[PDB]
Amino acid sequence: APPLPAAKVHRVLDAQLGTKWRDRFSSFDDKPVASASIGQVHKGIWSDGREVAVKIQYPGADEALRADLKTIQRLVGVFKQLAPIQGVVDELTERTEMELDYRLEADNQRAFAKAYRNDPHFAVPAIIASAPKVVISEWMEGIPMSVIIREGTPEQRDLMGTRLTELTFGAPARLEMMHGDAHPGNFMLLPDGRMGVIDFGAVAPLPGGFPTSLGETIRLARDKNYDELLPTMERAGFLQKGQEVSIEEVEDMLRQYVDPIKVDVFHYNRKWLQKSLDLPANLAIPLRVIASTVAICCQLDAHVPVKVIATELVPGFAEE
Repeated sequence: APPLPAAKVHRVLDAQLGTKWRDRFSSFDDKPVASASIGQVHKGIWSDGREVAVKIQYPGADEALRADLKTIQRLVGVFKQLAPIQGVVDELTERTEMELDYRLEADNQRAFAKAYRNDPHFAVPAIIASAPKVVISEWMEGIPMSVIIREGTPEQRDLMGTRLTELTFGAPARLEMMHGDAHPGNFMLLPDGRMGVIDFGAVAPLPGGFPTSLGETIRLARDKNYDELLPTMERAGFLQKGQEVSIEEVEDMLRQYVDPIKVDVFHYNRKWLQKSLDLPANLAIPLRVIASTVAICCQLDAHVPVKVIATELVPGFAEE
């Protein structure tokens, strides 16, 4: 059965937070608001009156999944033999092992919470208590990004896209991290106009922030300055030296990043959307997160001033 019994919930809270956990609450609702992913979320009222979310993991989930990962690795071994993409295996081992210890995502969320405290554009729920199998955070509600994808005014969609773009370009500058690969479930629209970010399970660390070579590359690509574009690309890791590349192939490569900054306000959309081999990680991560944000923006059909935000936040993009 999907919902875990109250006794087991109390057992988890006892094992993780102690037998006196109830003293930290003004109230605690023993029936789960959500209950799917090897565990469930409860709503409660903390001692100071703040509404709180309490994520609690199923007791047997840990070892079960730990065995299952080894299992899937082999089975695909057999598959590798049978028909020569296992990156999927790496990828979901990586995403799954995050859930074995909530403290990881909790720490990422802490980082973003301090970095974006009292920010006029972003809202991050504060981590109140953290344990391997239990994590308590501030309850935060607003219009989910999925809802805004399906319905809602163009103004709202443009706002969400703008917020996500600002998050993508601005995160590595504020703290040496990126929010990572996201889906619209991670975001919501608060009444005051801020974007709420409530999932940090795929946060990517990025020491030093964006390499200036990115902004340089996109800028020079827009300016058609090939003679200075190519060396900056070879320096960025975009290209290898001694590589026969056609100029189109370059354009083909960079249009995904250059087209939105050709104009003052670019209209992200699905239709436009339709159209790493020894890379350095400090280049590979930005491209992937940016791709994520672009996909979401196209889902939002958002009109985003990417040129201004880049110019302000992306190193090396501003005119020299």
